Amino acid sequence: LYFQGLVTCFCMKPFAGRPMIECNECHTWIHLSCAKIRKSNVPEVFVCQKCRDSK
Ligand SMILES: [Zn+2]
Ligand SMILES: [Zn+2]
Repeated sequence: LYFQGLVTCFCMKPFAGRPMIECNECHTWIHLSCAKIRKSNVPEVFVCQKCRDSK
C-alpha cells in the first residue's frame, strides 16, 4: 500500500491505488484516466501533455 497518499498527477489527487502511467520524458506518474487512456488500449510509450508542449 505504498505511496497511497502521494500526489504526483497534475489533477492534484493522490495515487489512491488507481491505475497510473509514467511519462517517458519527465518521469511523472499520471493517473491512467487523467492521461485519457482507456484500460483496453494502453500505449507502450506515454508522453504527458506538458512534455508534448515543451518550450
Ligand atoms: Zn490525475
Ligand atoms: Zn512529461
